[PDB]
Amino acid sequence: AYTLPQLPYAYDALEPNIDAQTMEIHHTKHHQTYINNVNAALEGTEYADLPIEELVSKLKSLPENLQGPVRNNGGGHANHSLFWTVLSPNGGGEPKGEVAKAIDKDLGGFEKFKEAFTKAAVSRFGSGWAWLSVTPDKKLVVESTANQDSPLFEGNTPILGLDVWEHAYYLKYQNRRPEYIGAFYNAVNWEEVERRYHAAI
Amino acid sequence: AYTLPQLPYAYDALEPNIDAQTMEIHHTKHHQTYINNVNAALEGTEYADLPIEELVSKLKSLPENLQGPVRNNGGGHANHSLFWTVLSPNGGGEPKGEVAKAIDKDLGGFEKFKEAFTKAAVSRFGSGWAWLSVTPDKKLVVESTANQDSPLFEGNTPILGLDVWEHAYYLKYQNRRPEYIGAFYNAVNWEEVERRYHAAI
Ligand SMILES: [Mn+2]
Ligand SMILES: [Mn+2]
Repeated sequence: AYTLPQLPYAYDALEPNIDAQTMEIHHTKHHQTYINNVNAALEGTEYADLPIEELVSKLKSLPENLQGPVRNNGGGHANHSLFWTVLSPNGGGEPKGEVAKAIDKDLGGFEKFKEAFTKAAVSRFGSGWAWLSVTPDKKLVVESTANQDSPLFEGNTPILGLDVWEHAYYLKYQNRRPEYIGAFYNAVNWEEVERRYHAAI
Repeated sequence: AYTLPQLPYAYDALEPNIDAQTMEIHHTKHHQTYINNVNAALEGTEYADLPIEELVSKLKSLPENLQGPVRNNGGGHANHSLFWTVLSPNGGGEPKGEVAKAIDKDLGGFEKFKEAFTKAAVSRFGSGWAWLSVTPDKKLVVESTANQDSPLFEGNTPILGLDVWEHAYYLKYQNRRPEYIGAFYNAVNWEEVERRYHAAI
């Protein structure tokens, strides 16, 4: 019974970092499709009324005939829902508050985090995501996942994510993913990232 | 070392099925990069003077440090080299010769083959390829692979392939991968596919 969340901003609010056409297609076409696909698979089951984050966390405990649809399409839903919120037309800059202090203590500083985040995003071959996550031991880790796999079913709570599927950047950047990653930094909503960190802890 | 093969046709020869801009970017940027990367990984090794298909076939026997680069970038080189040859500005229609008879005997007919090929191409979640391949027992199979994985290192010989990485279709088709798959049928060079079948025997 999931529905498409409204973006916190207009489709063209992230220019010149992300083009308006991509934001609209990514939202109304790609994200909608994940939501429709997981809704059809969950219909008539006892798992149809769970929050998306809880469902994806319990992936391995689901029946065999549901794991495929939930991993890919439920994964797509949770990941893109998070993605839209950690971007902002007034984003960029450096983190502050406790996420800054956690980045300093856990990852060795903002400059080291970006080095690791960029490497993870560049090194993901094929479709996937780069993540900053909170572990069960309440520490930050940088990681990447394939396709729509989410750190949620690995026990981690992602607080920042970058979509590196080619549909997220090909219209404006074509093959130049490093350039796209550089633009992502200019749009990161660190106030939202701080919010998610407080909740994960 | 490997070098970028010239296309058998102009960059706009496949219109209206594949756009000229994509053909140029796909060839001169994406394929070139695979070639550059696998050449760098092979430099100074005992594998630097092998045909790419032989190299990719022997993937599982390569040293650990070479398996990643050859799988992804050598796979990328082999897959795209095949791809360019099985497209044609005068393609489409139905297969003929020995591959046609094999499609009837092994796959149940051209209509059944397209049904299976389309399903494999549509259902490949993330980046990948849809394939018509010849098995070690010399029969036809429809299959799909992830990223640049090639049926070659699983013992199969691909004779026809469709790239369903989003970079292969997003500029013209955006999210409409089914539309792209339908157009691909119009551009297939079945004369080349027959040659590849005969060579696989
Ligand atoms: Mn996406
Ligand atoms: Mn390609």
